[PDB]
Amino acid sequence: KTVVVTTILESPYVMMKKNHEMLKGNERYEGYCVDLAAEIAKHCGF
Repeated sequence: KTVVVTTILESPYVMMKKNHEMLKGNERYEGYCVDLAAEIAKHCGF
């Protein structure tokens, strides 16, 4: 089950990347929580 991570658009936690229109998936977003997500997912394995 590719986990569903919900988050809110609030700088600088989760923001729309510069060229977000030319990107898709998780690459569209950037911020504190965006990085925190990858870290949590790495230690929890998912």
